[PDB]
Amino acid sequence: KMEAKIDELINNDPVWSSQNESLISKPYNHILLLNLIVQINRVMNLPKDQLAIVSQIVELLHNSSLLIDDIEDNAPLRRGQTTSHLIFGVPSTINTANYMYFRAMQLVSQLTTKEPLYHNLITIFNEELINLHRGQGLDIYWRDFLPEIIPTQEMYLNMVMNKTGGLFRLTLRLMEALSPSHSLVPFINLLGIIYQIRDDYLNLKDFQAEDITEGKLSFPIVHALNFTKTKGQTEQHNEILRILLLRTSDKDIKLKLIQILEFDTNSLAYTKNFINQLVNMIK
Amino acid sequence: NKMEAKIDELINNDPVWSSQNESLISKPYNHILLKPGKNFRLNLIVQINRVMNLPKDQLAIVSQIVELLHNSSLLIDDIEDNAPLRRGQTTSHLIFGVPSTINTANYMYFRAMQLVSQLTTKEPLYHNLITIFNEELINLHRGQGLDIYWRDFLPEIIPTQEMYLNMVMNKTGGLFRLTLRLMEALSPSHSLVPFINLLGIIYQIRDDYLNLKDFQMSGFAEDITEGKLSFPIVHALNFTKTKGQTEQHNEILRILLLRTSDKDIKLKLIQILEFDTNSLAYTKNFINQLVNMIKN
Ligand SMILES: O=P(O)(O)C(O)(Cn1ccnc1)P(=O)(O)O
Ligand SMILES: O=P(O)(O)C(O)(Cn1ccnc1)P(=O)(O)O
Ligand SMILES: [Mg+2]
Ligand SMILES: [Mg+2]
Ligand SMILES: [Mg+2]
Ligand SMILES: [Mg+2]
Repeated sequence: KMEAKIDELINNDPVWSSQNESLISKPYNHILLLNLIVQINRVMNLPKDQLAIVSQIVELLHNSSLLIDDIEDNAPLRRGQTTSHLIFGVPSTINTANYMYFRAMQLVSQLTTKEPLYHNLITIFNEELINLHRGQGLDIYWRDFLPEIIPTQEMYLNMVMNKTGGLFRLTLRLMEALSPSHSLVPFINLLGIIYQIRDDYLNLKDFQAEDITEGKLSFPIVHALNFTKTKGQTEQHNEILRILLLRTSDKDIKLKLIQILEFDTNSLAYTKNFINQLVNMIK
Repeated sequence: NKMEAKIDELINNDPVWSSQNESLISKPYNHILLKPGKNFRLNLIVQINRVMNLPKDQLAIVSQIVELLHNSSLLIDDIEDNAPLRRGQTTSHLIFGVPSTINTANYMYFRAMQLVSQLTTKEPLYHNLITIFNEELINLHRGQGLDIYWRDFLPEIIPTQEMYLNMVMNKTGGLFRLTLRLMEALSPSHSLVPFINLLGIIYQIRDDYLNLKDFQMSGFAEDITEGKLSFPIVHALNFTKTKGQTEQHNEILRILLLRTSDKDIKLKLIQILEFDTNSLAYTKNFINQLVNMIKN
């Protein structure tokens, strides 16, 4: 009888239920608690149904990438709410995030069955996910190996072209390949750089600032470090490095670094200016 | 304008990635490569090839893909299981940190995916190979998802033997089937899926079993420390509940939830499976029976 039961088991597809699906989706639904795509669809005109799938794909990749990003950055909050890994644990959250990457991958074959186009859609998805990981890997490396390597502005920019530019290009490239109708890739790349630098800027600017606790080589920090190095302001250079290495939650210490950035290096205004220029390129 | 020029060149080009960059983020992965065991996984592919007859060329790429997926899944598994050691060596995440290890492992899943397109230039076939790849990685994550949920939310769910077996069909069967199905799909030459599923089940129950048996004889019985609903444990929990051994049932749950490294506590739990629930003999026997299904 044992053999009978085993025989039936190995000759069938693996058993997966609706209820199993729900257990596994808990970390993902918790982060659940588009107009950019619509707007762009005015140039691409994908039929509405197709656009729904592309959109579903983008939401999966995007949400899964944040679930893992929060474990990677040891983030306690996301949009004011407790992060999924603190509620469901790191194990379930990694696994669920990764599962949705592959679920997102499956939705791609439902965008088209035309064999030439399908290969292209998979190559786009694969290439940009590879880029998201390269950029994320460099961002993480710099932070965790600090002070081994202090990136320059140019190195930061290439990291961003991958870490943030990847999913922006993934959405845009899929729509341009599926479009019935110049590439807007350069534009979406620029959008990605502005979005990231503004993310870094705002994180400090609104502190009145988790990036400090995280110890990330943000755009303002990269400017401050290279400015102090260039001016041979040894003590200020080292004090910035010392605070980031503290992985501190102390607001008084966070404010202290913000002041080095405000008063010694003027990195905030410098970053403010940089963003305004990127934005002007478009205007 | 010099800035706008530089910005213009940046956004009108592919992103810049260097081999130095590539090396720097491959650290967690390169570390697990030192662990031995490759030859055997290769032997499996070779033996299977005697039936499939893939040219050596293609078989080589099938193997690179399987190795990348296997090592990447073990990097993540050790983070998930809080494992200190893998093949007598310190785990990548304890050395390079969880963030780099997760990112690197996931990066390697996408590099493996990329290799699939080196298996053929024919669009129909390519589409089936990518679907197999996609389906079985979805299966790997479904299985891991349950093993991990049962363990971390214990005692919310006490799996039965049947549930354990369905989770293993996904958790381990997934990569066994991935390898075989890519090969069957590539073969110029009945499906071996049922066989490879049995192989995976024997593989997993034996891994669960040896983990306790080696410690009871000499191993670390790290599955007790991890809290894993192993095959022996699932049997003991269901046996105790059925036989009315309330205290034993509860003590088994309590020891799993301590996440303990104390050797005597681990040995007390193993001797409970030995003498009180007889879960060890039951497992040895269950294994032997599955092995006879093949030998006979
Ligand atoms: O600062 P990060 O790069 O981690 C972030 O922008 C996420 N992210 C990840 C990749 N690109 C951006 P978030 O501030 O949302 O935590
Ligand atoms: O016990 P696990 O399932 O975690 C294991 O077998 C790995 N694994 C992961 C998925 N299937 C098997 P290992 O004992 O090598 O840690
Ligand atoms: Mg973050
Ligand atoms: Mg991050
Ligand atoms: Mg493990
Ligand atoms: Mg495991």
